[PDB]
Amino acid sequence: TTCCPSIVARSNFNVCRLPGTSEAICATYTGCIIIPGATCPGDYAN
Repeated sequence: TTCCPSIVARSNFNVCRLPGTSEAICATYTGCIIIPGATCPGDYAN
């Protein structure tokens, strides 16, 4: 599951994913994170 720190970061993550880029590369590029669970924390609410 991906969790993003702001709405900007989420929007940038979604563009990064359009060509098929790995989630892990899009995470370091945007500041979003990948967790094994389904419950994003409050500081990664977007």
